[PDB]
Amino acid sequence: PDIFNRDPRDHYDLLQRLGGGTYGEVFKARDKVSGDLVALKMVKMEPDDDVSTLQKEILILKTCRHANIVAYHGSYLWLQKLWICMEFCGAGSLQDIYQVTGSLSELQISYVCREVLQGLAYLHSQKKIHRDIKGANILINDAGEVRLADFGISAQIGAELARRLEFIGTPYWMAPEVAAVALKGGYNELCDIWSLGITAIELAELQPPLFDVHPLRVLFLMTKSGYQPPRLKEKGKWSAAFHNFIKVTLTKSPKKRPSATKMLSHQLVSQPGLNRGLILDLLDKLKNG
Ligand SMILES: Cc1c(-c2cc3cc(NC(=O)O[C@@H]4CCC[C@H]4C#N)ncc3c(N)c2F)cnc2c1NCCO2
Ligand code: NA
Repeated sequence: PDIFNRDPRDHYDLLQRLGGGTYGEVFKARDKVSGDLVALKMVKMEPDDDVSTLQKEILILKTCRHANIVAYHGSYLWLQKLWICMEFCGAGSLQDIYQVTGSLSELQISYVCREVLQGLAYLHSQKKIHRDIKGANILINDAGEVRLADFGISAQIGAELARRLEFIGTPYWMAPEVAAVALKGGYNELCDIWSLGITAIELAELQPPLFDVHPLRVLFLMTKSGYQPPRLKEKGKWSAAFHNFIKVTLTKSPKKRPSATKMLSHQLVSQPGLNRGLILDLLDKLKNG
């Protein structure tokens, strides 16, 4: 798949770090030959990370023509550092957007949900889990397209697991079911459907439920037996279809939670008037008011 064995600095000038750490090491960069902007994500590579495995995963990323996946433009591999070259989004994430525009309309939220569900459907059909659906991780490109980033690669998933090791502590005395559970980390493909439901509330209310309470307390609230799925705050403002989308996306039991494909036949994401003009409107509002 032609992973270049060259310093990406050869071809690109780094301009600005993106995300303030939440995106790891991602940069807005300018191609030197053309004038074009890109996103360069830098995944640190361990010696253990096999370069052939990588090549398998990258080819998948390269051949993707899905409309709801951030586009792959290439990748470099220089001095134990992999770089992924993607499209750059002036408008950034839906979080960057609503922090200027304010809450999205129901129709805007409905569109974002349809497009993400399409992205999720694609990921899940490749036995991939996003694991981090949220406003911050949904990019709106210059054409008003809604896209998820696909980082289904071993070295990336590897770095997340490095964090989780510091979390779960030393493993040598751990039982195999404790090791298995800790690796998985409870993440299953339907976790993305729950995360989208929270996202829709985030898009509607400018923050996820319980965001005014400390993470530690919330972790305890969440894992109480009686914990209830959150709902939208202001009843009057939203249609029954939105409330329902939320009800069904935010099902507690994963055995009873609907998949991306089933959710694409929900009232909310099937309704007329869902077009990218909704997003273009949002973009004009961001950049003007
Ligand atoms: C979303 C993400 C990205 C990621 C972020 C991107 C951001 C932008 N654009 C951007 O941030 O724009 C500024 C924000 C507003 C002002 C703008 C100025 N300068 N454009 C393209 C991006 C892109 N292709 C990506 F893959 C990289 N790694 C990640 C995650 N999620 C979590 C896991 O790791
Ligand atoms: Na673009």
